[PDB]
Amino acid sequence: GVIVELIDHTSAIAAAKDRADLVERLRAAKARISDPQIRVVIAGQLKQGKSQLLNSLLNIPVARSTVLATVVSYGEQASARLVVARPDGAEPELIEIPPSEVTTDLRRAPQASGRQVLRVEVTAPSPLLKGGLAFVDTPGVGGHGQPHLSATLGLLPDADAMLMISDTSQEFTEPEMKFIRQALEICPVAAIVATKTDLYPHWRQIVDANIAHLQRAGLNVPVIPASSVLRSHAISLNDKELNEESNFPAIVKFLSEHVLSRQNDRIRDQIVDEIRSAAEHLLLAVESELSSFNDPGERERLTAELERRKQEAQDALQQTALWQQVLSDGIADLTADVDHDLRHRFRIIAAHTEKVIDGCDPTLHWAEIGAELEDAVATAVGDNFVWAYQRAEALAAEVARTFTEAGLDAVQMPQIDYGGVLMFGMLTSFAGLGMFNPLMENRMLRVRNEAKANVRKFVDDVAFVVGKESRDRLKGIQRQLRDHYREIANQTTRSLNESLQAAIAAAKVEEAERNTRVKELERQQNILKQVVDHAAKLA
Repeated sequence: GVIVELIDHTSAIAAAKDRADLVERLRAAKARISDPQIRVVIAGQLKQGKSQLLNSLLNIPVARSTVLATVVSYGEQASARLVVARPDGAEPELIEIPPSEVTTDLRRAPQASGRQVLRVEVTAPSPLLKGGLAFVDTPGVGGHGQPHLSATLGLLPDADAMLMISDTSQEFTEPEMKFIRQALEICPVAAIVATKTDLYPHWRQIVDANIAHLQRAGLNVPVIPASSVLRSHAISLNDKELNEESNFPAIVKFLSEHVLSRQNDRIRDQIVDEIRSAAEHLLLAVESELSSFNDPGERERLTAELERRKQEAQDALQQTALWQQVLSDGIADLTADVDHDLRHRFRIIAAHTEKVIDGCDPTLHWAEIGAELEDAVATAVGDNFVWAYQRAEALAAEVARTFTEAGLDAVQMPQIDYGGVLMFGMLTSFAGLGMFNPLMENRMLRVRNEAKANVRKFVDDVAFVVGKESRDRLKGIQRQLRDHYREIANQTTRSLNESLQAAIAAAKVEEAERNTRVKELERQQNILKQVVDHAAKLA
């Protein structure tokens, strides 16, 4: 549309002036708006009907039972790739894979060569996904041998929305409620889908009750009833009649009005700012040369200024640069603080459990004791992760201000006279739910004491496991932010060095060909300004 033409124009200008850095930047911006990747996470516990919901939604059997996070996005032809982790927070690796593989256990897909597979990304030719919606199927959780529901939080920082699937067999359990509040801390745009309305006749009150609950508990989430079963019948008989009846259109409007529409506005704004910034980088050299022509007596101040801003832009690429110091020290600090937070939470949990143990015959309540512990530990991991996420955002925010405070992105004339692979995946704590089940005054003492001891290592082992991922995660964040600002510093360094020589080369021209040169600089200047002002307000 207008933006494409705008991008098109600007890019053309950047290429004739040999600004290869701006063209690629504009190439990335253009790529962002056609493949927006608007990720919507489909969450919820075991047996609630999530996968059937996704299949009924997209009309395609790509979804499945699943053991690995699966991202479904638009592609004319079916295709699939594995997102494979690299050590020490390095950028994950994409590995194409034949579609026949998605059906079974890529957790240890041979192509992965023993590395941890974070997720699978597959394509599907569903008219629903063309606009840029991408659905993240989550593995089975809440069951024996499965992750806790809070493990789903690891998918949300990179998500734009969440659909919380909760079936209508009974009202919300406490774990569902704690998870919803935690999820909203990271991903505010969310909705509850009350599934299986077709199977349970009293489904109605439960939705209202749950709805009550949220308001009473302060959780702002809309509830959308639905039946995947009716939808499936609907495809078959070509009956719209059933579709209003399935209430699936209600799911789409929320996806349209609260997810797709909200995010599209946000994508256009960042791309217009990208166009404006690129144009202004080009304008700097144009107006610097103009000043050198039209105002010869200020060449000293013009060049002295430009030289200063260039060095500062170059020093910003230094190990010692304040923004990089703040970043490096902040990540190191946050890493230690996050581990400290977790172990504080776990210690509180372990202490409670040990008291519980000394209060009964652990051998007569071991299943319930184990269950409470696994839930408490997994929830603490969730609370720790949310806290860590909030602190990382605050740190990232501080580094941006620090960068900005140095004028390392400023390209106005002096007045005189992440496109890489994301690292999001499931959280990890314990091997699985229901899997911690380890081996008169004397019997009781021996038994009670051993359980606790078993409990404290279990708690310690998880802290160990969680801490490594926390560490590599922060390293990944450090890498992404560093790459971002070194790129900007290089562009700014570049734009300032062109402006400097352009001002020098203009002072060597003679009277005969200055006026000819200026006129074309004003034509050029006017064009960028038209572009800048012209696209600045399509905000």
